[PDB]
Amino acid sequence: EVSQDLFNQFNLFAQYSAAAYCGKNNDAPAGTNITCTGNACPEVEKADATFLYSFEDSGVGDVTGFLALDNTNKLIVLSFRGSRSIENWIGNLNFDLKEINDICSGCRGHDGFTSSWRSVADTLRQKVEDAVREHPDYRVVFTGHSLGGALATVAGADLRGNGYDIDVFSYGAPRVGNRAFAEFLTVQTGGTLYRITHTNDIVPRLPPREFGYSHSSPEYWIKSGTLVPVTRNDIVKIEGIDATGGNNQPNIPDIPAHLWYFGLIGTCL
Repeated sequence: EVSQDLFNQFNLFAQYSAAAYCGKNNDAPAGTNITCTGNACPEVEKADATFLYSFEDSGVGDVTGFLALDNTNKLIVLSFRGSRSIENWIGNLNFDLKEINDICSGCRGHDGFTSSWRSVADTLRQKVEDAVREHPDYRVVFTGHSLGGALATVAGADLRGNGYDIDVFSYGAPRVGNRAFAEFLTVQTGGTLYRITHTNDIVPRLPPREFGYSHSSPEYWIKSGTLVPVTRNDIVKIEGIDATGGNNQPNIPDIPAHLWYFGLIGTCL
């Protein structure tokens, strides 16, 4: 119930996200070819994708990932890694709803993710912006899996409106704030958020609704299973803030489900 091109972007940004976990990708010098062990990102490799800036342990609660240049596809890709360190895992646990009026009046977000981002904003924005300047025809995309998708979503909400569009693609990403931010995230202009979920994966269900959190709309729910290659028919676009017809359901949740977004993700060494 999605087109072939959309599907193909979903898989491309999923492989970009997967590539934020391979250790070598977080301390590579600028200009080098992004590569991944275990066939974690063939399209990424296929595109001739170089690093603009590779980073490890940035700001607060460990910001890890990279900023890449993709000439084949005309992209300036900023990718955040999900949870891997003690700090990362612990940053998840700072779940109080902080006010973030600077992004949107009345909206509130996870204290640890609102924080990490804030910790690295200025530098990463700078760098996003010098590439933007140098290649004005390239499409800016922010992405990430798990915590890395929450980093992506917040940074997108923050940096839009600075003169170029920012698309965001998050995979199995946690809820990031309250109903007012979820609302902001659904209608914001200057980029589209594509929030992809996998079957009953547990992570997009946390923190729970009992905690005051909500999800932006819409949701791209992949329904095929763990280790089963996905197809364009496998994805259904579920409409509505806090819909219950996708991953936000009252059933038993699943962990492995998180590691399979079109291919293995979160497993790169």
